[PDB]
Amino acid sequence: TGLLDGKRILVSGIITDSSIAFHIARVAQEQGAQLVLTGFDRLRLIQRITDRLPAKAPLLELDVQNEEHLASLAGRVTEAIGAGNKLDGVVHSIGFMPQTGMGINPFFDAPYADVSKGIHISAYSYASMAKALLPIMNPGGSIVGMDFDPSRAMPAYNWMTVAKSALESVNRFVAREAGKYGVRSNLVAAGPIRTLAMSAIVGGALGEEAGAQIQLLEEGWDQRAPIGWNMKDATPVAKTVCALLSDWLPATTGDIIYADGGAHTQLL
Repeated sequence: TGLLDGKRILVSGIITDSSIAFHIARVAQEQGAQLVLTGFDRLRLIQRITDRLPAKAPLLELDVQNEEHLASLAGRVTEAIGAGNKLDGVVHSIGFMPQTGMGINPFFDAPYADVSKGIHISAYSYASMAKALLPIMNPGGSIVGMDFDPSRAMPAYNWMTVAKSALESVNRFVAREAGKYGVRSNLVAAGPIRTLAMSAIVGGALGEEAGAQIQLLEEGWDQRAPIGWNMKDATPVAKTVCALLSDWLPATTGDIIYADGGAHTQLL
């Protein structure tokens, strides 16, 4: 039976059925986890999407930029899972960068307000979610966030790369706080995944140069990866998250696990 059996896990970041978060939730549920889901803004759409998951699960609202949503999140979760119960797991699968700081726009022409909003949502929110939810987490529990390796610069990704560099630093401090509760904190640095958003870029929505750049990155990724890399398949990364959520990596924290086919270990 299941890898996450009898675990209570909060999963953020579902927006479509091609969301990495969607697959994380699916696999987790397939593995016996009992879930609490969170969503931003488009709650009617999200509710419809999440009905396509294997099992029923409460959907709660969370705009990570809303100080009231965060302050109330713990109480609202406890209500959904029942009093006298706590969370074993939390999944941060949230990211955003205005098109001004990421894509076709030059690196220098991103105005700070846009940059700041992206860091807020993509990095700081990892800390604020942890603050909100640690008091209602069990020992042995696990917090997991989604990363994209920012240790080297690349075209297009631009300020989102900077946000991921920030998020990695954030995760190391959150581990310090999380350790006090017997709770681990880690990032999964995933390889490129064809989300709906990504698929549109590949199809030319951000121009032919941008479409060409993403296509070079993907082809080179699969080449470099010793076991290959399938941009269309989010399942291997979801399993990696489930692994970190499980009891089978109990000594790992403040750390980054790479679900990228080994590509980052190879120059070419």
